[PDB]
Amino acid sequence: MNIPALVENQKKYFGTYSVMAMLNAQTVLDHIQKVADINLWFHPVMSHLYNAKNGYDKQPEKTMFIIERLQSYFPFLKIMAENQREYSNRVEVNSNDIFEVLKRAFGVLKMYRDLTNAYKTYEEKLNDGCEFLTSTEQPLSGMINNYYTVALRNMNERYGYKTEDLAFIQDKRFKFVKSQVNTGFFLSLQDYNGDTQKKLHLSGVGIALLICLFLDKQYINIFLSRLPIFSSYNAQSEERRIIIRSFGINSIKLPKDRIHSEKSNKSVAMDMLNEVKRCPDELFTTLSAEKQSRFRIISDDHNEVLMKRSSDRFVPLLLQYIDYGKLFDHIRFHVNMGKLRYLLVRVIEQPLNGFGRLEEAETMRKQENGTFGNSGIRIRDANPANYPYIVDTYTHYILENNKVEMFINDKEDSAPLLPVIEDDRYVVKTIPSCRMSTLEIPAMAFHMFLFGSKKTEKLIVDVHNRYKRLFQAMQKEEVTAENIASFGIAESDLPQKILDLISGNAHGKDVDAFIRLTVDDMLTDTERRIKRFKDDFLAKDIVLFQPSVNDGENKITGLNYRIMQSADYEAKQQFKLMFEKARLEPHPFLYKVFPANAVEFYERYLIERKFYLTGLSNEIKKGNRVDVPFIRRDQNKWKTPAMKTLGRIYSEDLPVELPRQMFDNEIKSHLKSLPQMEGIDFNNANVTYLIAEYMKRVLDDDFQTFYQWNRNYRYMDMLKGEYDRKGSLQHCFTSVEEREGLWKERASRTERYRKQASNKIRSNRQMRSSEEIETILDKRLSNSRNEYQKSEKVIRRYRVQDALLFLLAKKTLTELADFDGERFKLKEIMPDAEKGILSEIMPMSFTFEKGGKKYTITSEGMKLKNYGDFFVLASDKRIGNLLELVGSDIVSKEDIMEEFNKYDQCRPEISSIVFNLEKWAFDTYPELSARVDREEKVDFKSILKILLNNKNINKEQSDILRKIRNAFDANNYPDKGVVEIKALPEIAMSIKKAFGEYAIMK
RNA sequence: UGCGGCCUCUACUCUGCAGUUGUGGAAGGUCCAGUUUUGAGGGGCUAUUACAAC
RNA sequence: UGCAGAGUAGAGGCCGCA
Ligand SMILES: [Mg+2]
Repeated sequence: MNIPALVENQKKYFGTYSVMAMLNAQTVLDHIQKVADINLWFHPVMSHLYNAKNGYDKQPEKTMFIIERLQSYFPFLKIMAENQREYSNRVEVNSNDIFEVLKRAFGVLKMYRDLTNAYKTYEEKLNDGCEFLTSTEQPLSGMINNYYTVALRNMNERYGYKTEDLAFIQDKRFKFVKSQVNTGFFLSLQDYNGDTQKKLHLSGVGIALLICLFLDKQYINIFLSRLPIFSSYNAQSEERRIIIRSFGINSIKLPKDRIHSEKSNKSVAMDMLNEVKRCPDELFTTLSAEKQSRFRIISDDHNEVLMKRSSDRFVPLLLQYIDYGKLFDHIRFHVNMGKLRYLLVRVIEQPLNGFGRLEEAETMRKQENGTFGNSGIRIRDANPANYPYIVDTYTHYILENNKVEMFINDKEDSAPLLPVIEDDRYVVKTIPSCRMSTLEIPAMAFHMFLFGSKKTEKLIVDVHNRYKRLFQAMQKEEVTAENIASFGIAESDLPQKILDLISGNAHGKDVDAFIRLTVDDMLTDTERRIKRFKDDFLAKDIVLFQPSVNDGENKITGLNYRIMQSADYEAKQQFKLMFEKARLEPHPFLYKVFPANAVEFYERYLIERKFYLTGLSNEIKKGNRVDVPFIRRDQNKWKTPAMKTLGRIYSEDLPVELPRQMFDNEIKSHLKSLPQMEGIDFNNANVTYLIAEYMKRVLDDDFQTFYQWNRNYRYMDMLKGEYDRKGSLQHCFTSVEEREGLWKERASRTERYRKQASNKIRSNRQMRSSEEIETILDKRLSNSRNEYQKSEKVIRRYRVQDALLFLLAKKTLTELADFDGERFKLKEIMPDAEKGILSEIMPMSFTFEKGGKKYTITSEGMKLKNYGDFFVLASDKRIGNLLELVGSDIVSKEDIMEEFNKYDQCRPEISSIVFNLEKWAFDTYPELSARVDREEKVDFKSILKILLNNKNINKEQSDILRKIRNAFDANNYPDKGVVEIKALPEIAMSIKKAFGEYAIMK
């Protein structure tokens, strides 16, 4: 078999990127080894899989972890492993599949790495009909070809390509006989490669595709651009972009190294502006492919970026804005600062929660001595000596369940509140002063913008102090219908139990009703499950029915729960014994069950459950009170609330739940005073409405234009009632005005929809009752309607959130850079903005910490839209070693980007210099030709040795050549002192020049 | 070779759920509707945030 | 990470028709 001509003609590029490919693979395998505490197919992680399929599994938990992460870091492995299963019958992918795919991929990658990085070696593996070809290479070519079929299908989903745009590939890959691979196709992944046996091998394009599975997207683009693989399509063609996208769609995801940026007022401003240019995710799903495409932008460094919001970062951004701005004197937000682990066999975790400004808390979290706060306990990064320790995590705000928790300090400039640790075991936390809904944060921001943060803060603190005064009075039993108004809290902001208590209507929930209802519901479900079966459930239910004693200390604990859920005469005994050991105050029915298999056990469990619940129902029907179940009459839920007891729980035990519409009255009073707001009826004006009116009437602004684009919703499809030829519902894209009108007419339109839809269901014989169909449609319309309504409500919220970020960011930058804003407007903001604030040029400075060092990257002038460049540079593996060479931790952004592009151009030229050196050595010394012919491994290292001994090179020169060559293979810079260098951006160029000169002979 | 129906398998996207006990439904989630394109309001349901103890 | 539903795309088997 001959090496493909593409490979032979582009050897320097295949050489470079094959090396990069194999290093990237090792990196992933190494990472998995570390995290899971245990010739790349002999790697510990790969050995594990090899043995996992064959022998009895000693840790299935580890096997399954390895298989899950391998598929995370190598996304193509999902497709190839699924094809390997089918190839082989079991339903699911097994360690053998994963092992076989990767053994072959690695084997062929290694082969081509060796051929392309060596002037001459005699490769036995290329001999026609050999073991390597028959067992590894030829199977892989077929696998790769089948992989690509699916990759092209994924292109439709990922980038919204249509059949017409992919047909230039999809229609021409295979040729029909009676089916066959069209080896004449320009992008054919298989060829005969002059094999006399006439078996399909990987083609050159095939080898390029294999390599690109193991590259980053940036390097896929650099690599493929140097190959003539695009027939006649030109640099700017859509076809070229399709080809390149197809070669990256499922490529390696590398584990990313830790970065910690220093934040500032300016940085937070810029984080907010770069957030508002992105599409909200709830909006993006509703948009046509055309308009979704408008968020796919090309960066400065010619990289495609999807400008879409991962998540709603409005609230954290606002908290950073307040902290770094030092805008609240007394309020501090709830931060987590890691976890305490102690050994006490299980390990127990406790979160290290506290309150302070994110910066100040972070300064306290990690001492110079590497201990936490004032604790003494080591921050790490079955041995009792290793415990206790604290998991290393950067201070972040706690934001769960749509809440923001706070602590109110009496005095200004208070220190961070970190938890005390006791007995190296207990983390003594603080109940937050109060808790606010994340939905309240827009109005707070608006209040802050209109009045100032200090006035905003005074209002939060005053509201908090009113609730406290109320709860104190409850504890003295001094709250009446007569005096409730004096506490200054509106009825709609008081708990219902207080309102019940003052009205003389205090009651618990009715236990008897609840038990009667629960028993009936559960009996019905039991029969549903019995029927479904004849036609973690069990672990949850077994514990549900386990009686509690001694504050619940008797019930099944975490580890034993996991074992129970996961869990021949002896085998039967063993299974029964488990429930004896778990002491199942007994489970009410389980003992009746006691068999041969899980399936028998589930059936018997359900029958016995049915008999138990029937008994209970029958006793309820006799009017009897029963008590056996998991409902517990002594819980306060079921008792009447008392003023004094509830007063104490509200004051001492819980945070104050702050009300919604805290800031409304003050916002409205302000706006009423402005003459621009003269028209507005403030009796029908919510804060979402008023934000929009403010920016249109006071600021001559409007929301981003992408909130006006047409949107798709299934429910609106159903209401529009338009069908294709075959009779499927059409996907409409409506305007808001259209949907307003459909919604008004939803009753009529739903009637029509159901009539037609029912008729279409009846066509199928499998489904044949009438009421069966009515239920199917009921659920169809409810679910769809609910999805639509929620989506539209949330998008409206994103609009005003963006208004607020824009306003705050603009305020920061106006005062800071001394730039000329005032003219800038949210309506101008767009993902690729060519005008307005995002296009303004400003000096910038980005400071970050990586691998225990602290660096700064500057710009004397930079468009605000490009602020994301800094993270791309900081993330780069080379940044560390490069700045070691520069001899400064402070550097220009432009210089580093130029350096990195020049490095990228030098790397293949290094490969070429090596090649020509090896060639010289082979031409001079004929001993090596013999060593090749008798199949002996010659390396660069070997050639250097011959050059050294026969006095062509000296040790110094040998060491330099070796070290530079190694640095480039690593995709990194060499250590300081190896070679004399120039300044940025010519460091890589100067290293290349040295290598070139040290590779000339004596 | 084209078209229609039925069955099986695979992929992608979107929505819902996950130690024990206690406390808490002014908040959050969800459901209903002659409600909202103004996270506003009404009615039902529900321990989700947190903290203590194991 | 395990489980359920809906929409979309693709492949295989069977039948009828041109
Ligand atoms: Mg309200």
